[PDB]
Parts: sequence; structure tokens; C-alpha cells
Amino acid sequence: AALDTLVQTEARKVMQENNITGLSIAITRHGKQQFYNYGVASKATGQPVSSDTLFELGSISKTFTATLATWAQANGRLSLTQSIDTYMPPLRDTRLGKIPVFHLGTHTAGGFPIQVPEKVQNTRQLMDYFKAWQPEYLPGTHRTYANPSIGLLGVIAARSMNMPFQEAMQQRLFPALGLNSTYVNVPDDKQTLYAQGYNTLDEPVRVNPGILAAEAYGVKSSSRDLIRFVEANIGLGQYDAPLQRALSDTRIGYFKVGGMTQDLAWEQYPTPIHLDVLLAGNASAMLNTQKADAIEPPLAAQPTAWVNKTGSTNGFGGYVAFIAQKQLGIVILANKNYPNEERVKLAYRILQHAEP
Repeated sequence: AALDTLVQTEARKVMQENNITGLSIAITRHGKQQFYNYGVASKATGQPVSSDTLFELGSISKTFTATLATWAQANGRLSLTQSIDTYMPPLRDTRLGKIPVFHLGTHTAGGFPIQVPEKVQNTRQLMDYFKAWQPEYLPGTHRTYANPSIGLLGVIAARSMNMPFQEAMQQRLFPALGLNSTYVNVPDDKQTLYAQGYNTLDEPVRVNPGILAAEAYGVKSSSRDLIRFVEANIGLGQYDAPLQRALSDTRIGYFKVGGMTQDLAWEQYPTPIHLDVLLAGNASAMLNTQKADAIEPPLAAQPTAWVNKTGSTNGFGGYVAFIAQKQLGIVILANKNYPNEERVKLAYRILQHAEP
């Protein structure tokens, strides 16, 4: 009741300050899940937000892409230490092709723009772009957040599984994890649950098709599913060895970037966890190219670390944070792209008081 009164106060304050129409929060504490829903999914329908409302995940999608890769790896189909041209023939004898696959999940392969160039409008043109790519820095010396490199990780993983990326996600990975309402492509009868996004002028919008969109920012999910994905990463679920390893392997620490440790798509912060450090590592300035220091050997999954990922599209803003050792996790999903800093503060405030 106290925790429920706190969540409601913090939730309402952030919605007031950032003009959020709908908000869905889920928390898990030692397997116990609780759900907090506010506002509406659409101003037009007036439908209330619930734990089964679908939101656009934006870059939280990348954590599923990365889990696809390590699952491939845990089934003998993809060793992430191998060069890109081991598992992507069209990049044989290229600069990118020589670089190990893991740099695509860690954002350290050599410099990319955050979006796939507008001149790329089909798969042939995407291949030619990767063929014509030249690095600005050596692999692992700097970190540059980017959909091109992440999206290529997804392509590689699905090619190792002999199927299209959407099929690898929707017919293999998501059901294997027990995610029954998580989608790249939302089918017709689920269309009724898909929240409306609201943009910078508070106008309705949903994310569009784009090259590598599926692979980098195109997953839609409910808070009920996403907190299940958080629980899998905490170490609940009792999946079979390869999937359990896949989950754990995404949270290996490969690089130090200022105060943050860079994993496979996940980012994390070791103890003592302070808000100031979380706010710094989640700021918009972190998208710029940063100096990075390799961790060799890479750090095993750290139970005590705060693991997180921000996710955004033009209409949506999401945030996932969890600590495996305290079996403490949170998902915050909104139909507004509001400041990352408010998302982090909201999570920090709730998890501070969730744990006795």
C-alpha cells in the first residue's frame, strides 16, 4: 500500500511534468510482480493503459537482437570472437568484414552514423554501404552508438539460423522466452492494444518501416511481457542451458566507457550505484563517439551491477533497469519520448523504496 502510494505519486508527477498520456510500470522483486497503470493508450479511443497495452520499445529492441546473437552462439551457430566475414559472405575481403562480430553489439567496430544513411533504401544498397565502409578508429578504441552496426548483428544472427530475422524473433526467440505478446510485426487482432504515440507537439504518431528497423528499434511489447524478459535476465525462468547461457552472455562486460560498462547492447554500472553516474551514462551526449577501454578478459555477468537500457521512438519512451543479485527489476513504458533523465530518476526512486 505504501509502495503503491509512492509509485502513484512519482508516476503522476513525471506525467504532469513531461505531458505523458499513458504510462505502464511493472516491478519484480524476488519473482513477485506488481503492475501500475496510468492514463490512456490513445486520446482518440480513451482506452486505458494496462499491463497488456503494446508500446514501441525503440532501442530496448537491441537487447533482444543481442539475445538472438548469444543464443545463436550458445547453439554452436555463431562464435562472436570470429570475424564478420566468417558469418556474412558478401563482406568477404572488406574492412568491416575483418572485424570480430561482438564489436557490432558493443558499438566499437570503427565509427558509424546513428542512423542508416537515407540513400540506403533496400538490402542491396545496405550491402554496398557496408562494403564501402571505412573505419575512423581501430576496433574497440572508441564507442559510437549506432543502429547500422547493431542491425547488422541481427542480420548475422538470423543468417546463422537459416531464416529471416522476423521469423527468428517471432517464431523462435520470443516463444522460447515465453513472450506471448511481443512483436516486430503486430498482427490484426493485437492491433487493438497498440498504443498511440505522441510527438514533440503532442500529435499522434507510430514508428515507420525503415532499413534495419526490425533489428535496431522495431519491437513492440507489453509491460507484462517485458518484466518477464527482465526476470529471465535476473536468472529466473529455468530455461534450458543454451537459452540460460544466451541471457547471461548478453550481460558480459566488454568495455569501460567513462563510468559505464558496455555489454552486448545492455549497459551497466557497478556498485556503489549513485544516481549522478546513472544520469551521466544515460545522457544524450553519450551518443557521441567516446573513448573506450577494452576489458580483457571480458567481465563475467555481474550480479551486483545495475543493468539498463533506454528505448525511444518519435512517439514513445521506455526504460528497463534491474539488479540480478537483489532480484530487483523495473520496466517503465510511456507513449511519449520524454527525457532519459526523468526515466532514470523515476526508476531509481521506485527501486530505492521497493527494497526494504
